Amino acid sequence: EVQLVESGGGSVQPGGSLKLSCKTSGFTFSSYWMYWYRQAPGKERELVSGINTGGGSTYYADSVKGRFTISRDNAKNTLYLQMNSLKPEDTAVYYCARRDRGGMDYWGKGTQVTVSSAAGH
Ligand code: NA
Repeated sequence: EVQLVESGGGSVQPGGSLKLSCKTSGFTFSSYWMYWYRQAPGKERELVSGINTGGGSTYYADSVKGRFTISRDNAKNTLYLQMNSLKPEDTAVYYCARRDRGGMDYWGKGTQVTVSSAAGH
């Protein structure tokens, strides 16, 4: 079965950094564009970033430009999101997704990121 599994979430200080991983199995990852989405409190789901097969970013949301970097490792079949200069409003469940025209969408279960002044340093 197709598997997408996010990890790397947790609590982090405002201004801090986190790197999320989306480890995949059960399909030819290197053939697909891949995406990060997020679901924040009281808001609609938001597309964060997309990446093409060869590992070039296709898109960043205005809200994350200059702070986040999408990347992939086709040898490990893993997608990443490096997040920097985190803000309270980046608190959300983050999801990786495989989506393509006339194909079936697949989503991970998501990972919680919490940007909090009470986070460990
Ligand atoms: Na896709």
